[PDB]
Amino acid sequence: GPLGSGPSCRFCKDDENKPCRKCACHVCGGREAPEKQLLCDECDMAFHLYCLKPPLTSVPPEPEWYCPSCRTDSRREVQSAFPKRRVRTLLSVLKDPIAKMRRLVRIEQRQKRLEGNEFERDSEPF
Ligand SMILES: [Zn+2]
Ligand SMILES: [Zn+2]
Ligand SMILES: [Zn+2]
Repeated sequence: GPLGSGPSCRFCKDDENKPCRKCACHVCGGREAPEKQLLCDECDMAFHLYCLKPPLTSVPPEPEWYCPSCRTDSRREVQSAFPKRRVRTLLSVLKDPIAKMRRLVRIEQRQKRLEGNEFERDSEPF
């Protein structure tokens, strides 16, 4: 059967007016509540509080959060005992048109340049 076409994003290229796994929820590939999704700290990808995890329905109080694969893949060894900040969320990013476009262009370029690195990987783009 035929494939979809339209104005294309640069990490999923499906449609800029539609939700994706990297534009919206990485776990359902959609958007419904843009005020109940978490962001990784390595990928900055969205994750519904009710798609990403079965137990809790609310965002943690801690200083950093990465996707459940990244958090299992030894990126940090332990939970934090000091509240330096709270984790990143769409209720913060998606609730601002600049934080939206910054996470969608600025972050997408951060990872997409690393996927085809022109120099050593410690290039400090952020
Ligand atoms: Zn996309
Ligand atoms: Zn979802
Ligand atoms: Zn991640």
